[PDB]
Parts: sequence; structure tokens; C-alpha cells
Amino acid sequence: YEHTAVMPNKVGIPYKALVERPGYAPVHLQIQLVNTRIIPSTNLEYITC
Amino acid sequence: YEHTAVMPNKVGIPYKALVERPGYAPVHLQIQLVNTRIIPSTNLEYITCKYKTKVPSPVVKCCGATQCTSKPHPDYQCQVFSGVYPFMWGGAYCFCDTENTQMSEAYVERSEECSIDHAKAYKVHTGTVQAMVNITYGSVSWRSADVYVNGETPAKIGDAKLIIGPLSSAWSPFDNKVVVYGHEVYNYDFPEYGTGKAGSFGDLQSRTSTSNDLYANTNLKLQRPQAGIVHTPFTQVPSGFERWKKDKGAPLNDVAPFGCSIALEPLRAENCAVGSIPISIDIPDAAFTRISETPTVSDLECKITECTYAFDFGGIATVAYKSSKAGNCPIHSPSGVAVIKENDVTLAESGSFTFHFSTANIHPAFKLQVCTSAVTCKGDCKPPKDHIVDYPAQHTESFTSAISATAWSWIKVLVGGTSAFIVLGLIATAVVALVLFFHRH
Repeated sequence: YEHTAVMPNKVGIPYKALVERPGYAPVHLQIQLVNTRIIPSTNLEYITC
Repeated sequence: YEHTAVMPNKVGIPYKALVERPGYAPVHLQIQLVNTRIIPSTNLEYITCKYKTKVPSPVVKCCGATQCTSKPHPDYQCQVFSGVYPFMWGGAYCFCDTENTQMSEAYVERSEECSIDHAKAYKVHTGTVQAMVNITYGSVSWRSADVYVNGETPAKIGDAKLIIGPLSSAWSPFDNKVVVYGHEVYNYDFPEYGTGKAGSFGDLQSRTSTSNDLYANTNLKLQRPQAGIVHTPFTQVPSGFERWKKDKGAPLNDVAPFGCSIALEPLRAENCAVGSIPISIDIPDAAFTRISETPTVSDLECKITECTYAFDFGGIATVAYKSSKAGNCPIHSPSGVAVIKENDVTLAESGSFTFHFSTANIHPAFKLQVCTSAVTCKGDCKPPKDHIVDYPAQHTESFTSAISATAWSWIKVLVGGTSAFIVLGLIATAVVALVLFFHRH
């Protein structure tokens, strides 16, 4: 079963949801972030000293 | 007790019904079909295969000429070629220069592969219909026996006598003339054993697989042997059976509507779904109990916890009862809004049981009976997430099964208030005639 939603961009705050498959019991769901890294692509031009 | 009703012509879907006998508790009757065969009556006209023209050895007259007689043979041809002067191994064959005669006689017969691959030409005449029914009632288990689908034959299965009624439509997938090649059948016309166009389908027609008679036109034509060698060269159009095997349409088991599987050895047409089948089953009274045997129930309240639109059993309802004593009585829904998965139930002293149903309505309004006591159920349903499934529909789809309560109220003011608005306009005319009549006196 597939469950789609929107979570906010906070690290320590868990996102809780209850998936509802028809004919079946609901299942608790918990998604939590640990890291969020933005990695830009860099190219070296020169060094200085 | 006889029970006469009608049934949709379906294979997988069972027919659930309750028999209402006065003075007796109602029993559960279930009818399920297994096969449904339409068997026409056929007679074989001829078979067809690739030909093989054998050439007998020719006579080489050295000094003279000969003639030939019309020998009885299919597509027999003859000619006489003069002045041949043939050369064999070790010098010439004859002596008379430019005065000779070669025979070159040819004759058409059927191939040795005709006993393996051939097309059989049949003419279809309307025949009989038979099927297979599964029987259970009360506490008697499932058992099956073959019946005949007509209006006359009584079939005794178990202890009950069942008469399967005739089909509501005489539709058959077969044409007047069918041709059977190997595993599959076709709807193709024949040259009817008198004709054959030498290259299409009937250039070799034999009345049975080992007939001495054989009709065959193949445009055989004998040509002149050349440059002093001994051979018989001929010329004919290629095989029409071989040409039929390439330029060939789809078979009838890939084309026939209503899901008609087509089998071979009695040439049936299995599991078609068309029309309706009436029944008449005489249930014995030995499976009937009195009113005092069954426990009456009371204080019924039914609540649908969850419903789904799909044609799996996706509706669950819980109903609480208050029975006089423990027992087992069947449940049934007489309306067509819902079908019920289980038949009987385990009763107790004021318990509650759950049953699974499958509707096709947004808001179901069906009712069901337990121990000849009715109770009304209602609720709301949600659409299913799936788009395509691998099993057919358990329910049936009606005209008003798709209308929600919001759209039902929206059409209740577009034909309710508007038609009542002309009532206001009509009575204004009816009172302006009265108020003008009173002005006179």
C-alpha cells in the first residue's frame, strides 16, 4: 500500500500518520529526519598563500 | 416443495435463495453452475489437404505414334509429343530421326501427410444444450450432476428433482458452415464439393479421410520435353490448402463474444454468458423443520461499520440480536442491492454477529432476514483504490445504484420546486377567472 503526504523540514520533530487500508486495521507510521545536507557542486580556481 | 425462479446465466456467481414454506422454518437453497455447453449437430462434408501429382513413366515409341484413353482419375491429363528423339546414358535411345512419340501422362492424388494435418468441413445444425449444476440445501453438502437444458427433462440430484429451464436466447457462436483445422475452428464458406477454384480452398476435396473418390482441379498442364531428355514436365497452380494456412484470419475461439471458450471433440461452446435460466427444484420435506424447532429472534439493530464500492466482499456490518435460545438459522438478503457471503450463523442468547456483503451502491438500503425476522441496514460507501482486477463482479449494477444523496437532493429541487412553480402560476389564472366573474354579480 502507498501513502502520500507532506512533512515539514524540521529535524528533531517526528511526523506521525495513520494509514487506512480499506478492509484492514490502521497502522501507525512515524518518519523522522536525522540529517539534511545541501551539497553544492564546486570547482577550484586558485589557491592563495 | 417446489421452488421456481429465474437465474442469470453466469458460471462463477452462485444463486442464493430462501424457500418460504407456511408453517415451517425457511431453509437456505444455493445453486451454482460449473459448465455451460452449447452443442450443435454437425455432419462432415469433406476433408482437404495438400495434393501430390505422381507421374508414371512414359512410353517412347521409336518409329510411330500412339493415343490415349480417358482413364478414370482425378485431374487426369494426357498429350502426345512428336519428333522428340531422346538421349539416354550410353548413346541415343531410338533410331527414327525426327519421328518419335513420348507419352507424358500425369495424375493427381492426395499426399501422405493427409492423415495428419487436414481441414474438416462441417455444416452446423442447431442441437442440444447441457450444463452442470451444484446442489446444496439445509445441511446437505455440495454435490453435482449433469443436467439437460430444455423444457422437459427431470434431473434427480441428491434427494431433490431439479428441472433446468430453457435458455432465454438461442444465440450460438457458430455459423452455418465451420471448418476445423487441428485445434481451432473457423467461420469460413465452402465450395460445397462441386466447385473448386484450383488455388483457394477446395482444389482437393475428398468425401472422407479414406475415400476412393476424389475431386481435384489443379490447372494441370503438360509441357513438351526438351532437347532430347526423358522426363515429364508439367505446370499447375500451387496448393490452395497451403495458401489458406498463411492468408488466414483469427479463429473462432479468439473472436467469439460473451467469453465463449470453444472445445473440439464434441464441438461444444463452453461457458458462454447470455440469457437467463429458469429453475424448478422439488425439495423434500425431510429437510424441513417446524416453527417450534427454530428459535425466534427479536430486538434487531444492524449497523454497517465499513463499506466499499468494489466487487470483492468489501462491506462489513455488525448486528446485535436477542434470541430465545441457541440455534442455527440461515440469513439471506432478498433484495438485489447486496449479496451475502455466509449462509448460516452461530446464534446464542442475545449475542452479536458480523456478516460480509458486496454492493454496488453509494448508499445501500437493503434488508436481510434472520430466522424469518427482518431487519433494515443502511450506510455509506467509499470508492475503491484499485483500477483493474482479475476477478469478475459479485454484485449487479442497477440504474439508480450510482446516485449519491447530494445529487439525489439536487434533482429533487430541479424537478420538485420547478414543477411546483407552475402550480403557483396555474392557480393565479384560476383565481383571476373567479375574481373577474364576481365583478359582474
